[PDB]
Amino acid sequence: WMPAYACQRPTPLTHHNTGLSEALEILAEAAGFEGSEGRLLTFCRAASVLKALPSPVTTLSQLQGLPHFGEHSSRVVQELLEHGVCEEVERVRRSERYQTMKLFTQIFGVGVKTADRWYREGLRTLDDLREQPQKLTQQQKAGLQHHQDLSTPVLRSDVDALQQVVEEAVGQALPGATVTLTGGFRRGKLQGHDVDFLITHPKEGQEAGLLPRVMCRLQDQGLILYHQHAFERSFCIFRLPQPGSWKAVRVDLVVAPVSQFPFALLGWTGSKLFQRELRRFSRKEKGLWLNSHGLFDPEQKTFFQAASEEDIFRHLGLEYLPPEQRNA
DNA sequence: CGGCCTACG
DNA sequence: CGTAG
DNA sequence: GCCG
Ligand SMILES: [Cl-]
Ligand SMILES: [Mg+2]
Ligand SMILES: [Mg+2]
Ligand code: NA
Repeated sequence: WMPAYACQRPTPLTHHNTGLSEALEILAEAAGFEGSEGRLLTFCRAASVLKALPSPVTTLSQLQGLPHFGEHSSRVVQELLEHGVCEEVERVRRSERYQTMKLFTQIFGVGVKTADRWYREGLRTLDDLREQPQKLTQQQKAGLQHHQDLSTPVLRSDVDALQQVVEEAVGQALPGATVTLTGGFRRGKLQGHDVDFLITHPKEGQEAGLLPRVMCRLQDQGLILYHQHAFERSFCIFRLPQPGSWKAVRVDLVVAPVSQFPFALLGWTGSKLFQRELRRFSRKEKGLWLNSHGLFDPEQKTFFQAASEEDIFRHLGLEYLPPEQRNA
């Protein structure tokens, strides 16, 4: 009834089990903060199963046979159905460890390992970190200075204005190059944490060397508040206009050759869980190795040419899912 | 039990 | 180590 | 934590 991998079923952005999925995702996040990637995956997969259901779970019976629901995830759901809250989830939510790890890992330039080290050192607040800038990389300093703006969501209206400025710089860098909106906005989100763009050119090879030329032009326009600088991915903080002022926004820029564009579009459109599940499916069920550059057959030692995302789904034996149904 | 996505900066 | 989805 |  429900297939085991998230890439085998449609997952819409909005659904019928929001509260249940959110609670399981708290436990997934907390498992990640402890370095338990396997538990994180299970709770994420269980949450995503609920997103894919056609109606609300109202009774524990309805979990029977669903993939990724065993004793622990079922107990979480049971407690939410019976009491409206799950004690384990609420204990996580209130915990100093969870709240601090969440706050620190939200900083651009800080991952779980850094956050955990700071936690063990006794640090708890952003102002704790600011008082010890000797412990911070340039990237982390930028992430801390811009943290407040970066915590506020970007609107789709903002996205279109940003895309036109990126297109202007891209067109000067390489006439004929194109800019495609990817990430969560391509999946239909009305808001987001950042904006992701994929850049290519219809003539194979012309995109070589492009990203430095684009970044130099955006920096000369005064739009770049932070970037790391041959390269093909740039993780930036941009200046976005606002009434009478502006705000900082995270923008990711990625270049791919047109031969790789379908794979890069698929990868950068996400969701994160969808892509991990798709790569897992490819390797474990089909014996093929997937990344954002291509799809490799390791027995014939050949790469699959794709001209579209549709081609990639076909080559994996999966029903096509439009981006709006990849919200695993 | 092993496995859990797979890259680039 | 960070980043990405 | 769950699947195979
Ligand atoms: Cl684990
Ligand atoms: Mg994004
Ligand atoms: Mg991004
Ligand atoms: Na971070």
